[PDB]
Amino acid sequence: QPLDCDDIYAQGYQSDGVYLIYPSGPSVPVPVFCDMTTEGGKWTVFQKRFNGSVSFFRGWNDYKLGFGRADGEYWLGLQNMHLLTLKQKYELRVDLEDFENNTAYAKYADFSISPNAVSAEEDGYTLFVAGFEDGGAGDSLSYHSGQKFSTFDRDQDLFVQNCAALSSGAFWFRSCHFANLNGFYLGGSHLSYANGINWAQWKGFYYSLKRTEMKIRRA
Amino acid sequence: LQQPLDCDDIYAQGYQSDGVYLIYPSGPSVPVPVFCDMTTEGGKWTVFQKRFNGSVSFFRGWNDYKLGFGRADGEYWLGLQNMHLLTLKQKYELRVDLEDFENNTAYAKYADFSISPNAVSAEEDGYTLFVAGFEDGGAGDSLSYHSGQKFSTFDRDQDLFVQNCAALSSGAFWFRSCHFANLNGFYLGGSHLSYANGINWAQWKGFYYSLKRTEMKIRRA
Amino acid sequence: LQQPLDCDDIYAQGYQSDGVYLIYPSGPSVPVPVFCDMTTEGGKWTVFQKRFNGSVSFFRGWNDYKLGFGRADGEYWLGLQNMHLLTLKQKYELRVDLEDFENNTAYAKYADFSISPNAVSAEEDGYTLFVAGFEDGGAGDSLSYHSGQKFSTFDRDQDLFVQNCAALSSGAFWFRSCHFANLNGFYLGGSHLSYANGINWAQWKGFYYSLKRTEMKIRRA
Amino acid sequence: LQQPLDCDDIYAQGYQSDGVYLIYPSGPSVPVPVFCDMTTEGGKWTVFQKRFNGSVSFFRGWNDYKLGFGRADGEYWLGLQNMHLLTLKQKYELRVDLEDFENNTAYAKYADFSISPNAVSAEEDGYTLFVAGFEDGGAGDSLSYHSGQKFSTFDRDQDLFVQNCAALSSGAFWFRSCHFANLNGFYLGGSHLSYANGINWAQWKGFYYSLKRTEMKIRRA
Amino acid sequence: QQPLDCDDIYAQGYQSDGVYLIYPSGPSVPVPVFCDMTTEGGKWTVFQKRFNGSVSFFRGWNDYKLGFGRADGEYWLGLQNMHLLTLKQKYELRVDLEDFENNTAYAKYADFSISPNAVSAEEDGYTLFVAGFEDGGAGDSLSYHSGQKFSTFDRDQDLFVQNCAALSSGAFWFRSCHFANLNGFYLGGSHLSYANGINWAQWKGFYYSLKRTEMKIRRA
Amino acid sequence: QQPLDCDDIYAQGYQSDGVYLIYPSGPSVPVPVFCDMTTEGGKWTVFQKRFNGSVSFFRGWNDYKLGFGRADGEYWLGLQNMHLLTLKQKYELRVDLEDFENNTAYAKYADFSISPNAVSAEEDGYTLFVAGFEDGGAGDSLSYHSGQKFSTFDRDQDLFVQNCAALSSGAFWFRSCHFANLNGFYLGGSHLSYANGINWAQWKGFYYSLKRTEMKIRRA
Amino acid sequence: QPLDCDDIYAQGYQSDGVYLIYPSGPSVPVPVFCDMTTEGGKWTVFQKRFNGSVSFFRGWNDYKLGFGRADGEYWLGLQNMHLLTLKQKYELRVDLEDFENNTAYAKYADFSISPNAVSAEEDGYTLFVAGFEDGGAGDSLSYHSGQKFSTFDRDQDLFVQNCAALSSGAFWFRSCHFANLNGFYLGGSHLSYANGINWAQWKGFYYSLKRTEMKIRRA
Amino acid sequence: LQQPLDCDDIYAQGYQSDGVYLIYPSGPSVPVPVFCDMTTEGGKWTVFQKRFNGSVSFFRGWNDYKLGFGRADGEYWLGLQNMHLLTLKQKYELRVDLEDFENNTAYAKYADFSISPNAVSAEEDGYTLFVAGFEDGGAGDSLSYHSGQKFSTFDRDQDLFVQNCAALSSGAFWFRSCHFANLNGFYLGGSHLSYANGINWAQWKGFYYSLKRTEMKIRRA
Ligand SMILES: [Ca+2]
Ligand SMILES: [Ca+2]
Ligand SMILES: [Ca+2]
Ligand SMILES: [Ca+2]
Ligand SMILES: [Ca+2]
Ligand SMILES: [Ca+2]
Ligand SMILES: [Ca+2]
Ligand SMILES: [Ca+2]
Repeated sequence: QPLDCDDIYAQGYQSDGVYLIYPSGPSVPVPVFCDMTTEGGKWTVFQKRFNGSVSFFRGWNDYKLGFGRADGEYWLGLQNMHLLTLKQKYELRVDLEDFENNTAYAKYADFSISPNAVSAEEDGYTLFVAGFEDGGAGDSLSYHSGQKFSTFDRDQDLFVQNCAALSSGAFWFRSCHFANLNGFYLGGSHLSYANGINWAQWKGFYYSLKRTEMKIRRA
Repeated sequence: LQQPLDCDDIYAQGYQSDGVYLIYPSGPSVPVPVFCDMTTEGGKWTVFQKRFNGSVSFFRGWNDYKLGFGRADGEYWLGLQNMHLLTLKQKYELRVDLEDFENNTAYAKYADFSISPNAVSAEEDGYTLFVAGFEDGGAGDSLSYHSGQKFSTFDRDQDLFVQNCAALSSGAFWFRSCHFANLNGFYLGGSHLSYANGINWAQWKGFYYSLKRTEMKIRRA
Repeated sequence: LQQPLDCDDIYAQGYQSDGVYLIYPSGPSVPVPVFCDMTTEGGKWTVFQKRFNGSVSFFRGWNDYKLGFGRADGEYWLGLQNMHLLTLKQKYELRVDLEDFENNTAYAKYADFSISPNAVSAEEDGYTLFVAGFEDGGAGDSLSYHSGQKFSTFDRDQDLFVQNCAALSSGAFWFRSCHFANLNGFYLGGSHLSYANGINWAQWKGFYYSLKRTEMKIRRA
Repeated sequence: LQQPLDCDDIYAQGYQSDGVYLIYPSGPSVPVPVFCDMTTEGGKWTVFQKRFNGSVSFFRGWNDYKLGFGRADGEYWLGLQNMHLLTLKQKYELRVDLEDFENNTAYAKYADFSISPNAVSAEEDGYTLFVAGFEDGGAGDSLSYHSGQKFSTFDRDQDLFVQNCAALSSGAFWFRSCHFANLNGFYLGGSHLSYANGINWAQWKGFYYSLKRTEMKIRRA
Repeated sequence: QQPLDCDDIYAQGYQSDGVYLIYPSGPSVPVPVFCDMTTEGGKWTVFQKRFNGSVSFFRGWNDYKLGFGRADGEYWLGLQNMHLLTLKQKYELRVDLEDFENNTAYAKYADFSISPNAVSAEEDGYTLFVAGFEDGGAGDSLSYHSGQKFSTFDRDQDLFVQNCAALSSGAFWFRSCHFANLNGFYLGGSHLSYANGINWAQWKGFYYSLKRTEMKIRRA
Repeated sequence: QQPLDCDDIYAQGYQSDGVYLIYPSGPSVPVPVFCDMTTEGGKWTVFQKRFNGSVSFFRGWNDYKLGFGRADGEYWLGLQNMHLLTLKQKYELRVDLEDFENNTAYAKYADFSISPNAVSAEEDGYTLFVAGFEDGGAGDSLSYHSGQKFSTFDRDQDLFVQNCAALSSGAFWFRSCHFANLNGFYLGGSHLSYANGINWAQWKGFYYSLKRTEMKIRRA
Repeated sequence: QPLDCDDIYAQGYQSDGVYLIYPSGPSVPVPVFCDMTTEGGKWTVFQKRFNGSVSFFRGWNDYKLGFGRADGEYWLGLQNMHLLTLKQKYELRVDLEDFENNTAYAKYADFSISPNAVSAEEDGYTLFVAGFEDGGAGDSLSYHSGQKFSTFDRDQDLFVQNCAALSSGAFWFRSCHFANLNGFYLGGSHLSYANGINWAQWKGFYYSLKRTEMKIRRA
Repeated sequence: LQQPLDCDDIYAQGYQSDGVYLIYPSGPSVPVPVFCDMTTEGGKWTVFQKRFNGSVSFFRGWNDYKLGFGRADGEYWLGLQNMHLLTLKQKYELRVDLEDFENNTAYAKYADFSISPNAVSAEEDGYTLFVAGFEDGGAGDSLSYHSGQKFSTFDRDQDLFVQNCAALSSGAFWFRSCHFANLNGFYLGGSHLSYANGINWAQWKGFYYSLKRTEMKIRRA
């Protein structure tokens, strides 16, 4: 059984598409989309957005189990992500695109959800990212490292207010985000503050991207 | 030793200044505070919905919308159960008052208004919304599209849509295929390029405009 | 002042037109609307069961039958809990009124009627049905067979039968080995080739005929 | 030490007699028994639905229909979760075989069949039914009307109708405004005067005819 | 005007012992009970009756909170109801027992309360309190139980490593284990198993299951 | 490599009867059981043991599903586990009994299964199936029970208007009522009560409670 | 029915002790101890401590429904408190005593739990206190006004950490308390910081009182 | 392939630096990280308990203590279920390591250690603690008093005391009448005037002294 998608590369499949991996165990699979093309491939994608159809302003439960279609926009589920990061060391890549036909990305050498936590729930699925290699976009996620995942159901952020509610999304919020890749799909520039799909360092807080996907690969 | 269950009684009690007041919709055991608009169109308005600051988030669950949530001073939602108790024992009239970011006001009135009327159990009937004859104010008629629909949240999908229209609209309402009025949407503060997710009154400012103030008022028959 | 808990109270309040009314069986906290037959045999009837249109499906679960379900206007079931509160604090008389598809009317009266009488908890006792002295109307005596039997649903099989008599009969009732009266059966609208699964009153039109209209009425002593 | 997860594997194992067999859709830890129709049209059919006696009641809850219920020997339902595990990891073909009380047989085939395909969580997506190209057998095409609809029960109403079409129909199905096929309805054994609540295939025997036998079969692509 | 206990019913003007409605919660909902208006001046509210052995008292923590049975025959009034009475008035206890040899016995306790002066009965586990004991035919078993939370196979509150409620086939305010198991299995006479029947230790020991049993309550 | 039953343990190379770990669900979680590697060639998995009388078997439906007790002494393996074994292999039944007069007896049944060919054991109530019976000392009581769901005072599945599980002081696949109640109350010898102890009707009748009892399972 | 204890004064009872009042309604009472002696009496007590036996490091549910014995130490319950303050205007008095045979107190004219809130739960049962009349002790509660009630179950405080956990108690915490009348009963001076029954303005953060009770009376 | 279920296996795998490691007590499906003391007395210690900073609160519920809670790096509790999985399949030795605020160290060793040994279900048996032969280190023998006692929390009281000793002690432990060792008490940081509520080892520093560091280690037989 392949638990990640780098295993699937070894299985003998290299066309990027929907695939079944067994992160828990052989009992139940979960379908994911894999980017076998970008930078040698072997990417497991836990986050996809482009159409704007699927709303990512969901509750803590949907974000734990995952939600959406492996074909189009989806969120793999925080629990699944924890099972992968728990048993193997992983690398992060996020790939972004605006409405001006420009692409950008940012890479982080290490990436883990609640690393070395006896229970991910108790630890709030903390996000950890280490060494950052710069692509097109800047470094927004390093600001978020060490923060529990927050939703309008469960406020874990360091802000007196509910930053997840104010930002129209879910993320590992601090005082408030520099990256809200689950914000509301406002499709271009917006006059509201830091509530759309925003990567602060690339296009600021008042610009909502067109496409967004966060990729994961073995060490 | 006599209790006012609605706010039109408070008018009869002898109080006409609009403000916070205690009314007993359940019974003399426990009251619930509300804000009353004793000024607009003769007064006697019981308000079950207020929004203006945008601070309070209305993307809440089915339980919060059943029991009610917020501050009677500022933004709040009275609670679906309370609303059902009032409309169950008296016939009521609806008025909604709206305001945009261009210093313009509008409204719409509905002669009859009830939540799940003559329903032996509101839960089983899903707290259906009923509105009848519509008298035009500044805004158009959006709510008549919603009459007969159960109240839906991201917890409980009652809408007629394959998707969860409450989830797509970032709010709670008596949804059909999807709303013409989402007065519990996200407070996006002005125009927005996203589709039908803010505090939107379709017939007045369309689906791509988020209002500034919003309040839904109720008075005896 | 005291609240009217039954509909004979409402007669004393000064209302004699049969229609939807609010009575407070639990307490002043929450009412439940019911339809009252102020016309039949002097009136003052509280109706805990209505069927005629066939629209509402009565093949529901134990929870819907405990809390009640339907519209006080048309077809509905008041809910066993409410029924227990009435019979617990007052002595009541039963009348069931029936009509077939041949423009014929019939009825049956039972002097005493109670749900789980002298039971410290109605749930534990399964809301046992008790009916006493029977005065003959158009129909025969089918309910006397059912007295002493817990209320059974496809959720909760309480009947004395090895099978699920509630499931085989497409309804809910105080079943024994199996019913002679299934006034919550499936609305099969006339004659049917299936056995004892429609709205059936055995002694009047047998097990292979489903009535058109049905309502079970309750009045003070 | 090698496990057959579907029943086309069992054909490859070296077994071709139609009967009860163990397959491992989840994994080698726990199997789930199913009946396989290795005779019809080349065989290799995995059956997730059987009805004929009418004894087993299919008016069950969302939980019973998620985990599955019944006997692989006689009437049963394999379970929505299991069905989702198979369709998730392989592409499958659908065949439903029907029989009336007049000694007639019919069927309908669909090239593609999947429950909530490519869904990261079946619960969130409501276990939608998808069927593609339809090859006609004896019966017409009722299921294409149902494609894209979440599975609904009287516990969980997902249909596009204001009412609870699962409750009105006395069964569970991927309901829309309401079904053209209710293969989990009440086994009324022949014709019925009530509307669209029995085991009905609309295009073959209409809404007022309840089949005698029913079974839904699945094979690899 | 509503009678909340059965000594009120004496004042209402009813003295024939039978099933009656009292309002311990409030005028909203009554709960029926059987009252023994005959024994020792009357005014007894009965929260426990057993005689046929038909009703099984091996029930869960929830049934014992809300109560179960028929006020006519065997029943249990319910721990919540009992706490409502003992919370608002001071009460006296009497238990009346009978064996299979046509003998009667009893025991009286001056004070009786369930979790007295407790802001929430659930949190305190509905502790039993009994004070000064006046001897009748039977001995004093309940004084051993005073201060103990009510235990069932659902909720083990006893002081024993094992589940004394499970071993005793009943429910009671168990300590290390009972001297009185008035909710045990109705084994109807002698039994070779240990301390699992309707047993009053001080009257007929641990290997004797009574025939009839009822626990009565009256105002102070 | 993991042994799911105890005939696997026989092949592992262990033949001394005692507590062993087997993995009926899967390699994730084991459950310990006692194996009778002595009787009739051995390889017996024991899902039921009684002798001391200490452990009470008048338990709820949840305890009987998940199992309860110590694999050393008296215990019940748990119906869920029992269902996983019978689901994936065909099994043979043997029950071994002993009274208080130093006499032994037994009964064997060729086929034995819990909820066979059931897509979910819960829905089917964990029905008992037993086929061909080879006579030992005791008679055939279980054939009366074949096809009956498992019943407890929590869940009455029996064919009786009353609650046969409650009247019998135990849990079993009851019909109108049992001829074998091997989970009854440990009444330790003769008893004047009717059919509420550990009783095998065909060997020592309804008024005699055995001393030792254990129900064994082996591969086909 | 008397819903408060000033009604009980009118009922005709003036000896301070355990009494039943009906704050919800005639359906269910809740016992309280009333101080009919202090400053004319008519005090309803929602808080008592002296023996130290009852532990006040409890959960949010125990503090909503209440816990303890009306005889000795107890907590009336936040919900009950809300029913009183919702329908009548009330005055606050807290009475304190150290281990040196000294007494002190502080009075606040207005006192309310979640005033004008359609649901107390949603508002977290905010504490409001207005004009303060000085007794022996200083003014610690004015710092707490406007803060939701917090427990180790539910962190509502404005502090990044869980101030309820650090203080060994439950209170309407801000950055952290000046008054922790539900702290751990450390019985005198303690070297730990602000975790005992502490009234900051009277005996500082390193002194745990001996007796404590918070009293309420009609307007 | 080849998975280490304990940390003595990790010694054989070839890792001897004390730190966080993955071991598979359930199975190869899901690991759980633990910290191992490969240094003390030859190493191979699996640590199910660590405390030193005082930051993590151990006044948690029965569910958190069943599933485990904390960070394997710093303070944590491995979880009662995992502990039962280890002790169920192998025989283990116990060592507890203690340190005060006076730069002194102590410990106590127990030859046998088990959670609910030979229990068909840990829940039913309440996860009883068993410890046998005791070898004296710096500290005395407090745990022998606790052997045979179920694990108790303020959620679930299993102790032999009329009160809730877990609640009075501000921690969780296998309580009897009350503890001689409360290694999950509140981190009061030194001496305290309250009775038996801090991280206390009675026989070493009594009931009025709260330790600075605490960790309970486990090794194969
Ligand atoms: Ca926050
Ligand atoms: Ca929908
Ligand atoms: Ca039955
Ligand atoms: Ca619907
Ligand atoms: Ca115990
Ligand atoms: Ca039965
Ligand atoms: Ca905080
Ligand atoms: Ca205790």
